[PDB]
Amino acid sequence: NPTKISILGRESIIADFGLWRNYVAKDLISDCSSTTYVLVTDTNIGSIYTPSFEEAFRKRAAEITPSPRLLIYNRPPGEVSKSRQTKADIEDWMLSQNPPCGRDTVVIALGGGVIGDLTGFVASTYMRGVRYVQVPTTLLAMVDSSIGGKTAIDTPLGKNLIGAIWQPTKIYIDLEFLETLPVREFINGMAEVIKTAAISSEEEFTALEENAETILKAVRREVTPGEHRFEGTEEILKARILASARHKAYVVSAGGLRNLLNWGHSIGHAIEAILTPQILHGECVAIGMVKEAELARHLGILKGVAVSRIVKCLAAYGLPTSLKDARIRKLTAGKHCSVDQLMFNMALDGPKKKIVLLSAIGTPYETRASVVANEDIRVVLA
Amino acid sequence: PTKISILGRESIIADFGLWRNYVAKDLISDCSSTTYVLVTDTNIGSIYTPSFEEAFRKRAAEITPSPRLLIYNRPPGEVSKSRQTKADIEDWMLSQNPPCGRDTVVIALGGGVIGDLTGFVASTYMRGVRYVQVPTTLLAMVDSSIGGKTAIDTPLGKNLIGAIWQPTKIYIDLEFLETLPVREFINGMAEVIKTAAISSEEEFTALEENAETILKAVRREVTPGEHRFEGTEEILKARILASARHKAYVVSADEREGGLRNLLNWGHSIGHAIEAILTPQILHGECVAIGMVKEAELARHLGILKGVAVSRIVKCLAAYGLPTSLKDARIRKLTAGKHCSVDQLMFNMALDKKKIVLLSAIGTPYETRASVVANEDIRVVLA
Ligand SMILES: [Cl-]
Ligand SMILES: [Zn+2]
Ligand SMILES: [Zn+2]
Repeated sequence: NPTKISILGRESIIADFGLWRNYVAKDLISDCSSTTYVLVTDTNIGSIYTPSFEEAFRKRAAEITPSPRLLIYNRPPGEVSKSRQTKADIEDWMLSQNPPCGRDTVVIALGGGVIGDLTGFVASTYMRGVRYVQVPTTLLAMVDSSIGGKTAIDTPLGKNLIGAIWQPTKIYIDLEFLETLPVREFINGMAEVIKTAAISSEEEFTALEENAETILKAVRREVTPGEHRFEGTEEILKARILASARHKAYVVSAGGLRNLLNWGHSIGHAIEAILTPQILHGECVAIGMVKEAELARHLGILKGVAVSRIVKCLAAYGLPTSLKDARIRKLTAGKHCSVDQLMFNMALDGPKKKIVLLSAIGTPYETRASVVANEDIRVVLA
Repeated sequence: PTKISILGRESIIADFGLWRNYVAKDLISDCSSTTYVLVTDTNIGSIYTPSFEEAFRKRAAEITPSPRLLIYNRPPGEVSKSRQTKADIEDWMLSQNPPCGRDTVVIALGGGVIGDLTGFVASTYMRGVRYVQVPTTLLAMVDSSIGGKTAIDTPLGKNLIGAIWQPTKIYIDLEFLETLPVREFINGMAEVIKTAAISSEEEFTALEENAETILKAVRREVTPGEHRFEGTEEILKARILASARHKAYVVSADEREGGLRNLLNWGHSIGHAIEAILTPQILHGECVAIGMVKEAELARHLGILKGVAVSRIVKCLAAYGLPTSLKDARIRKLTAGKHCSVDQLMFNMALDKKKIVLLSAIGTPYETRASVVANEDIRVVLA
């Protein structure tokens, strides 16, 4: 039942409900032998999950002589802790324990994008490289963030500017984290999930359209204490989620496909650079996919009915589909993205623009990002 | 130009005058880019940077769009080898207009300090950018620049944060030696001799022979315009590239064969223990010289190495101006006495039984890996 997915050779992705409680601690010891296991997380995420883990650790760690140790570090929440100085606070922290954390260390990244990127990057340079595993707590991190080996930190001049490609030895996808993942954060992650489906399998996109109501009903429902948020749809949820992560993994193992993973992001990033941090990545990318789908329709590449499904499906999962979206409006206080600013932020990444184009749901136009004229792009921005 | 392959491809280019007539041009043709970032310390840069800027536009003007050259001069000393300096160089590259992209090609002009810092900056700049090695010191020509090891120092220790990032190119301009402070040269010869003594009794003999000559050149005062090493250019070239060539071969010998890479620590087991105590008054090569001597005595002590061999190690090291005992007057003075107790030494080593690289004969290692040796036996050579 512990669904395993491979990436770049061996299977590092292990997805199932309850891994954090009954499988992680044990697996680390048996597959990631070491004397030191360093866990990184933010105070909030750690005050909730770290406790049950410390216990699951000694349990399975005591059957060994000498017994390995567990050192824990709680960084402040927010994308604040994703900086040159926190990376340093951690490094110096590990280097200070007695005995100092050596090269056998195994770093645990318990958290979302912020925790994953920072933690992943720390291990990549700690004594020129040490093993580490990923335990994404957020949906977005589960299907996109954790997978790929991309790690980095942010600077006053921009996001993810300093970092390295360091693959995680393991990627534990505990779908039980979703049971308590703030609603908004869930809807947020579903943007990439839908993104993946729409660029690879019209049948998977269809299953998303079908399960939308159900999944979203569970996500929003008032869960009675002692009951599992996703009772009855465990398999549905599992399927729809792992399907996205599985595709991400397949692209990583393979610049054609990878480029297709930026569908909606061309315009999405332009939107996000303006609306962040009030509006989240997934939310922007949702609007981004919509616009980029309209462009394909504009070039006569994509058919309208397809554009409708993208929009309907995205909305069915609580995602916004236009900058006119009220929620957005209220959250940004009237922050307005102009066609000029949008076009400016897109070229911030020349005379043309490389936009991922779809000819049909689940079927890309080219096996790469297409080249589209600016004037044609300035038509789908408003 | 002579060329040595390291890890499949061949990135080591060694010859006299590369910095002036070959580097700038080669970068453009083999490392196509719009941005070329040069890193060095003020001193090294005030001397060689100038002639390069010129060599650059020259060969850069023949390409359109002609690539740019951004220069960064970090303060000398192993001081600039820190988290902070790495950050600055990064923000400085992120603050250029246009900012330095992923096509950037970083130039590391300097020695160990410049090489390690620069190499490590490129490894992480936007998750990785290309770079080249222009080792200014002998130590950095035959050992530092080759291997892909990059890092910085922290208040808790040396090279603790870093990454393995291979340089796209390694330009060995043997003309840098013409002006490399004497002490620094003798210093680098420690690794050169180290390499020979652990791989080719034949090569080790050449070092012994050219010893006087080479050392005579290094010390002679060169009349303006003349080449410090006139008449021995080929001799010098052979002896030096021979070491770098071996370093390259060890780097290339892939797989879990950390046996050969282990032999590259001959003299360093005890050498590092000495250095942790005498630095920064005494240099790495100097300590490793005493270290090889000690580690050679140990092999003799275990009956592994023959005396005549040990004597040669000592004679050869000395023939090249290197110290052979902590009693060596020059050491003694620079460290103002400062004693290295057999205790601190065994502690500094533990700080890393004990595994030492043992030789059974000059140019012939005992095991194809570092051997395991009892502490009491190691302490008897530190007495
Ligand atoms: Cl860093
Ligand atoms: Zn994304
Ligand atoms: Zn050395």
